Amino acid sequence: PCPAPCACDLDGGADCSGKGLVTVPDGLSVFTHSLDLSMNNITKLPEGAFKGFPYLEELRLAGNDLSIIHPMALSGLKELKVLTLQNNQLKTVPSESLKGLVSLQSLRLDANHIVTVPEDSFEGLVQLRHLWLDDNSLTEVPIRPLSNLPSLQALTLALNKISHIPDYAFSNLSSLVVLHLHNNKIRTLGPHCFHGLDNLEALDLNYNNLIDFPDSIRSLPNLKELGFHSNSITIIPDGAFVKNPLLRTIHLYDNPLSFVGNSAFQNLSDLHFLIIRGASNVQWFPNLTGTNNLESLTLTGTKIRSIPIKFCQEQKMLRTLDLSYNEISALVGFEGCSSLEEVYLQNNQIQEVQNETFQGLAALRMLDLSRNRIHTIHKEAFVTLKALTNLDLSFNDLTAFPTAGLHGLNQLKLTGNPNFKETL
Amino acid sequence: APCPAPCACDLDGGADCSGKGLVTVPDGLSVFTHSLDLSMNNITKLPEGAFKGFPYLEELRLAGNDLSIIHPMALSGLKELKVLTLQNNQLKTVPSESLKGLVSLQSLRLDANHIVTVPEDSFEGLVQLRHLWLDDNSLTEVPIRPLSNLPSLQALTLALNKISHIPDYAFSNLSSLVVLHLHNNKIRTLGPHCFHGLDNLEALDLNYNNLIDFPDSIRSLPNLKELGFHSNSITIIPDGAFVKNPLLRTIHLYDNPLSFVGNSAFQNLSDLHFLIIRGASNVQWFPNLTGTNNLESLTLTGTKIRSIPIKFCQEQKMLRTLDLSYNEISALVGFEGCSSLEEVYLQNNQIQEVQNETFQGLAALRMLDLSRNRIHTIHKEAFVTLKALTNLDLSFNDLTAFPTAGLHGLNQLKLTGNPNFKETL
Ligand SMILES: *[C@@H]1O[C@H](CO)[C@@H](O)[C@H](O)[C@H]1NC(C)=O
Ligand SMILES: *[C@@H]1O[C@H](CO)[C@@H](O)[C@H](O)[C@H]1NC(C)=O
Repeated sequence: PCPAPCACDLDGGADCSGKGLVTVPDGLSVFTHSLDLSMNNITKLPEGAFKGFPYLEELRLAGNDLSIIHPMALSGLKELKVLTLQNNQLKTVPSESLKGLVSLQSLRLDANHIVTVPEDSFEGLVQLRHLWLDDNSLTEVPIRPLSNLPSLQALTLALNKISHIPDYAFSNLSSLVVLHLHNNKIRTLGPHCFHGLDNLEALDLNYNNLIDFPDSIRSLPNLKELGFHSNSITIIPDGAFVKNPLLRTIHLYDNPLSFVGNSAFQNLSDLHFLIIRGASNVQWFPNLTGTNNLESLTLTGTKIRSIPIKFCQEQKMLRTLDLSYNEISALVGFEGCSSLEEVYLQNNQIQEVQNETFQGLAALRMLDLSRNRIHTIHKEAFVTLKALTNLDLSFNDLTAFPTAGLHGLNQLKLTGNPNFKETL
Repeated sequence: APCPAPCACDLDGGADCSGKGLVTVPDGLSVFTHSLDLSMNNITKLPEGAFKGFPYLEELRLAGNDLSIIHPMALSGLKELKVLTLQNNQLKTVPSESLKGLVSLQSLRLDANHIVTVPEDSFEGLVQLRHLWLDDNSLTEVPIRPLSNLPSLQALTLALNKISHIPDYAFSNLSSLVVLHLHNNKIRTLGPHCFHGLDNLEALDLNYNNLIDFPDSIRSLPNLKELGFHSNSITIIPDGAFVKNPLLRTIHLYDNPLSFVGNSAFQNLSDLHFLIIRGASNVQWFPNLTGTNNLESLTLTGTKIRSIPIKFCQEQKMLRTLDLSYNEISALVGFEGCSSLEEVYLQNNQIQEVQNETFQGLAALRMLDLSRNRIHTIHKEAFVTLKALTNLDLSFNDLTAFPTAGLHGLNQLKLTGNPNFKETL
């Protein structure tokens, strides 16, 4: 049942993987469930080389030298649910060969040289779920080929050369939950580029060339997760997220944000993770109601001097807080947000700290106060903080080191303080 | 496609009718249904040919109904059906007549039911059958004759039943069987030839049984890879125990009242990577591991063993985790030879000191537990050389002072319960 080079398993899978083979091995069982041809030298495929396998559900050609594929090279697989073509030499989408894989739920064309997509690509695949186009030479989003995929739940166009996303490019994919555009060249988004996708919960625009805020996302009522980081965006309007009330996670960092509406982050009750970094010119804080449910907050690279009392009355969910690398000169009491396990205050201008500031925080393992100006610390401040394995006081102006308990902590960094008494 | 009201139908012909409290098969279900999930409904019984109008039905899930008995003609339609799950029902007996003609069936779940009896014609034609779940039932014997009807079976669970005796040649006709689960039975006796015929068997589970003797029957198992006999009554592991199973990789013996282990018992296994022995109260000596050099995890606990053989770390270069806790060990031979060690558990022994060279050289070693010993002295520089050490447990020993060298980068260093004089001051 199993020809020499391959190996055949319990469930009817046959691994010809990594055999240095130029052609489909002959002698394989016709009851083969799965076939793995990955990592071989197969340069080309002949007519119907898979026709003798009627039951074959999964076909892995990943990582071969395959350049072109005869239109009929797969005919006999109407039961095929998954086809992995990744890491091969394809300069184009094998449109004709994909005619009549009518059962196909997974198509990986990612990591090829693909420049062009023939207009009729993916015409019959009505069952397709996952389409991987990424890591290719794609110059534009293939509107026609994607109009044939009403079942698609997930798509990656990432790591291509795309510069612009036309209006209604995704218009026919209503089942789509996940759209990945990251690491393209995109400079321009049509106002209607995202129209039609009312099920999309996840959008990746990261590592692109964007400049305006992408208000196209107003077409996305189901949006949960949004990345726009590493772009050129200069402005986050108030009204930015108004039409996306379900957002849990926003990644905005690595943009030259010169401006952020104070209220841009208002009224997001599902928002658990908010990351803002390296916004150089942005001078100030968020309004942040009705967002009380925030889990992790990162705000760094700015001018803010301080934080409101309401902050820890209203956020009872907050676990990690990264305020580092700001201009902050002062600190409110943190007792309120009881869920705090991590607080990073380092590289600010803060001068002093009191007792109750860190009072009643049970779960806090990590506190980084390092690289500040702090000239003194009250003796009873850290008495209350357990779980604490890491306290970084290093690189301040302080002349005397507090306790306790600093006893039993795994790390206490006191380095770089001008401690006059110890020098003696 | 015509999906009826309780159901949710997909694009491939699946129909999920589960959890809607149905007492009979829904009408209006497509004739092209490939998969039908009827699980978690209230169906008590089902009539003849209920599935007759599903010519293409591949999978049928009846699990989690009240199902009591079934009309011998209820499954008549289905020659395409490859998977059938009846588990979690009231079946008092294996429905042998209902299963006649299911010629495509690869998976049969009769598990989690009340079955007392398996008729002799049971599974008569299922020559495509792969997985058979008879576990969690009332069976008092292994169904020899039904099982002879299953030349293709790769996996069998008789587990969680009342079987007390396995006669010779019981499994004799399953020559495709790779996996045999007998765990949680009452088995006190195994006929010498009870495993004859299973030459493809890679895994045997005898755990949680009544065995007084080592199971010499495994001599029928040339391809055995994994063997559990844990939680039995075996007091002794004989010489040549595994001499017919040279391919063994994993053996689990723990929770047996072992007083003695043969000198050649664990010898000559070149494929053995995992050996677990725990709670052998009267074993006084480290087993002889001559010829077994490829050990990866070794666990030897609960014994009177007072020392470790000098040859040990000379021979095991693959050893990664070593659990020696809960013995009588009073002195440590050098672990230096065991170069792959990432984890060492010595807690709850008699140990007194650790010297400079005990642990010297183990560059991969993250976890060291020396707690609950007698240790009064640790050479300074003893944990020098351990670049990977993240966990050091020195607690509940006699140390008056502690070494600091090599000890700063640790995520966890536990000193509790030692008598440190300087720090009481
Ligand atoms: C271990 O077994 C070998 C081979 O039987 C033998 O040479 C050696 O003495 C044994 N070690 C003991 C009995 O401690
Ligand atoms: C202990 O062993 C280390 C590593 O081999 C060595 O550098 C050190 O000098 C030894 N110390 C003593 C006192 O033998």
